[PDB]
Amino acid sequence: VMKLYYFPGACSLAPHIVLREAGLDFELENVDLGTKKTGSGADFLQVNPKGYVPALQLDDGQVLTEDQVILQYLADLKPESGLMPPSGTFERYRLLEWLAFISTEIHKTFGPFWNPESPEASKQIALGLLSRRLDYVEDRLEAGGPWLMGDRYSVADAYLSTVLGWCEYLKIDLSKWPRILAYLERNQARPAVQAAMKAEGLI
Amino acid sequence: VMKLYYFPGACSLAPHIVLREAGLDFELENVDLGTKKTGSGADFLQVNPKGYVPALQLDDGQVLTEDQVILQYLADLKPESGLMPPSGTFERYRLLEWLAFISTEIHKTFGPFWNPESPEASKQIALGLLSRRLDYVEDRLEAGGPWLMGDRYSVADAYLSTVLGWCEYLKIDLSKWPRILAYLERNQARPAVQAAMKAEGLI
Ligand SMILES: N[C@@H](CCC(=O)N[C@@H](CS)C(=O)NCC(=O)O)C(=O)O
Ligand SMILES: N[C@@H](CCC(=O)N[C@@H](CS)C(=O)NCC(=O)O)C(=O)O
Repeated sequence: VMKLYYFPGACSLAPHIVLREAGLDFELENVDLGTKKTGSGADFLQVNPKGYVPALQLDDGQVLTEDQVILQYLADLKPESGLMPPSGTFERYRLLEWLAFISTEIHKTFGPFWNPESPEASKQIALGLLSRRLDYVEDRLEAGGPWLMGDRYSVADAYLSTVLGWCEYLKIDLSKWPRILAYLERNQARPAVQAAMKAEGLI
Repeated sequence: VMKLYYFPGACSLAPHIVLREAGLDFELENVDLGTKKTGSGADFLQVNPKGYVPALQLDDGQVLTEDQVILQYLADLKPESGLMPPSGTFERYRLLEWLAFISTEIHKTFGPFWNPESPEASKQIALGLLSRRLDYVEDRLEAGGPWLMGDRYSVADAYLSTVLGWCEYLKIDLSKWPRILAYLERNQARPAVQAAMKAEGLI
C-alpha cells in the first residue's frame, strides 16, 4: 500500500488526517528529523532528497513531496469524498489558492520559531507577519461558512488546522482571533482528526 | 480582458511571462507596494486584501492570487500550449511539486533580504537554506533535461527563473551552481521572457 513518512505533530499530520478522512489505506513511517533515519533505520534522504516530511510513497514506489501537493493527490484518489471542488470548476482554484496561501504565508512563517538558531529579531518579525496573515483568515472566517471553503470541509482545513496547532505549543496566543480558535476546535473535534492525533501520540 | 497587478521584477513577472508564452490577452496594472495604490491611483487592497502581487483579475471581475495558482490557471486556459502536463497524468503532480517547492523553499526564503528590518543573523540563515535548496535544484538539473520538467518547458520554469533573477540584484553569488546559471540564461533568452522584461522595464 501507500507509505507516509511523518513526524508527530509536523505538517505531515495534515495528509495523515486526509488519508483517514478519505478512508484510504496506508502505513505510517516515522522519520527522525535529526538523523534523517526512518523508524526501520533506513536512510530517509534516499526517500526524500530535500530531507523533510511529509513524503508519500506510492505502490509504483514513487515518492511525492510537498504537503499541499500530496493533499491534492490524496483527494483525487477519492473524488467521491468531496475533500476538494471537482476538476474544471472554478471553486477548485479557490481551494488551491487556500493551499498555496497556507503553504507560503503561514506554514513557512513559523520558520524562525522552529530554528534553534534564530535571532529574536526574526521571531519578532515572524509574529508580526503571522499576525497580519491571521487577520485575513479571521476576516474570511467571519465572512464564510464553518470551513475555509465555507460549508464544504476540504483538505485546506486539515492543512491550516494542523499548522496552527503549533501555537499552543510555541506558546503563541491566538486570543486575538476567536473565530480562528473556534475553527481549530472544530477541526480537532472531527473523529478522523482525533484518530490521526491519537495515532501520532498527540493525545 | 484580464488584468495583471504586478511590480516590476517581482514574482508577478512569472505569470507575466506565462501570459506571453501562452499568447493570452491582458492589461498590466502597476502596483505601488509602498502605498498599495495602483497606477490608476485605486486602492490595491480592495483588489487583493492580502496586499501583495501578483493578483490576476478575470472578466467575471473575480480576482485570483498566489503566484503558483495563477500560473496554473493561466496554463489551463491554453492546454493547447503544453506549459503543463495534461490533467489526469501523474507527470502533472511532478510539476505541481515543483511549483510548491519553488513557492515555499525558494521564493519565501528570500524573505529576510527583502525586509529593510531583518537581522543579518537571519540573512545569514536564509543564505544557508537557500544554498541547500539550490544544491537540490542543481542535482536535479544535472539529472534532467534543459528545463525543470526536462524537455518540456513549463510554468515552473518561469517561476523559478523569475525568482532566482533576484540574486544578481541582492548580489547573491550563484557561481557555486553553474547549471543553475546556465538555466537562468536559458530562460532569459526566450523571446517571451525578453518581451515581458522589456515591458516591465528590466532591460
Ligand atoms: N514545503 C515543504 C516544507 C516541509 C517542511 O517544512 N517540513 C518540516 C516539518 S513541519 C520538516 O520535516 N522540517 C525538517 C527539515 O527541514 O529538516 C512542504 O510543505 O512539504
Ligand atoms: N505567497 C504569495 C507571496 C506574494 C509575495 O511575496 N509578493 C511580493 C512580491 S515578490 C510582494 O508583493 N510583497 C509585498 C508585500 O507583501 O507587501 C504569492 O506567491 O503570490
